[PDB]
Amino acid sequence: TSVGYAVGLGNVWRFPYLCYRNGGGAFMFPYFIMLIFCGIPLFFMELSFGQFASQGCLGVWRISPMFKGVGYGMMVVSTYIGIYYNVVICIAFYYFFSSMTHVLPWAYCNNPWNTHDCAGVLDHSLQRTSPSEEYWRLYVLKLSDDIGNFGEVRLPLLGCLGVSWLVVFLCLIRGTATFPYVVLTILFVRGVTLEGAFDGIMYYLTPQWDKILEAKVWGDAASQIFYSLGCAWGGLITMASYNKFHNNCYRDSVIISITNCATSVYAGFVIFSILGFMANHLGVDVSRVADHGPGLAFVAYPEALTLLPISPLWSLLFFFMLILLGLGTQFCLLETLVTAIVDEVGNEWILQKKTYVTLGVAVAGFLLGIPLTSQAGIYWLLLMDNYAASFSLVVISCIMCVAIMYIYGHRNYFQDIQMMLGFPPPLFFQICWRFVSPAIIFFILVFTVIQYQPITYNHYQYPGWAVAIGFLMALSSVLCIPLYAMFRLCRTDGDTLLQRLKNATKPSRDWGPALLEHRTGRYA
Repeated sequence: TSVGYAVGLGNVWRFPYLCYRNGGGAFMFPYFIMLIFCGIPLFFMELSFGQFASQGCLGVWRISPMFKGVGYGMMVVSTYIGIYYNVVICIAFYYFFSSMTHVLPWAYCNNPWNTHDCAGVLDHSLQRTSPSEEYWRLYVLKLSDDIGNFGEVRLPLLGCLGVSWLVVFLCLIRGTATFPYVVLTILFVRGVTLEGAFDGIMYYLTPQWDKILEAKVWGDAASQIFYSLGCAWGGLITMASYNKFHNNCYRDSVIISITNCATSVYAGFVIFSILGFMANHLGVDVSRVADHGPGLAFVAYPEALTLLPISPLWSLLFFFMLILLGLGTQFCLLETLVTAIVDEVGNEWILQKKTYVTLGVAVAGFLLGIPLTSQAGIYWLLLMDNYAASFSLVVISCIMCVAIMYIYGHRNYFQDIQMMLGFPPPLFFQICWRFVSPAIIFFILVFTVIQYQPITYNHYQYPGWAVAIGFLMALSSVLCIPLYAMFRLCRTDGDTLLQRLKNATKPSRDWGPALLEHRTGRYA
């Protein structure tokens, strides 16, 4: 049809380092399996569910009011996600402003912010370092040893974060595509004909059959397959309201998922190409050429731009594109939260004064993002990526999927699609929804708990209190489900622990098509 949009920050910065962190090519096959049997079939459901009634992340839960806690917990995940994008976005603002010189600062192994073991590509001891790494570590952030020393605050980064939180606010209060693909193609053309790039593509292929029997690989695969698509992420169910009741959500689900996966894999090729040259010209293997840190795009992409002629223009376009991409994501991600919180109160004094709540949500993010921009920035930003976005979105999505088709009913939802789409859901979709995906999610979740929780599960050797804080934050996103369930069970008429459950999970009196002339049969 046309461009499938997508191509967010979860396709240029997240996947390239997640794949390297999960051992490289051992992550691709589980990713394909989890996208085929827990991806697309977890997207058509959300599209149909939103197209049912024109609502957002909240309000749609009129099927089982006791389960409305899923919606409230869904925002909590978005809050922990829509706060650490700007820190990454702010770093992009520190590179756009830095690329204002005839020669790029991260392109010469002679600058004062280097060491004696620095290596070069243009024109001792052990563990040779590429000139790009000794810019992200010793000059941008000045990272300390660990969380043990908080350090001072990087003034340039703190200043750039203010603009990151300001431009979004100004653009929000006042009231495109095919560009990433051409830049990615230009970056792909270079760095592959260079000698040594062949080794960097093989490591992106030939998956290791020995390592596929683990838990971390599939755990990350489920998170990535749900994070990029938008399942329980916010900003996906809400826009389903702005869709015609007779729109082919099946075609959109088929096209968007494939396009997003193709873009992510293409970014994988682009990123892993430079790693081969790094390994070749440094003298180490591909698996240990870099570090398993949160920033790999800022370590691999800049060197590719250096090799290209007339590099400053390319850098200016690339980082400008990245900034616009991040702002485009954050715009919707924050606007949906503001709309939900405004509609939640349902009052008048907090209705016409929407500017104040917009300032309040924006000011809160600015203040709470201060400690991320400091001498211990990498570790704190990286802590909120393992125990904040992983193993919570998948759990919430699985619980929602079970609740829709095992309490409301499997015949009802299947019958409804006939009244929306001409042809019934395919027999593949019926089997995958009912048994396959919930069983896979349950098996992964139980296997990550029964086994594989030793000290070696700590891939990063975090201290006990820090991992305790991360575990506490992880629970908060998922622990909202039973609390609201009990809260609503209190209000229900207290007969016995059999009738209260039925009296609190039945559909409400306004569950049906959003508009009239569509409620004529069962939903009339």
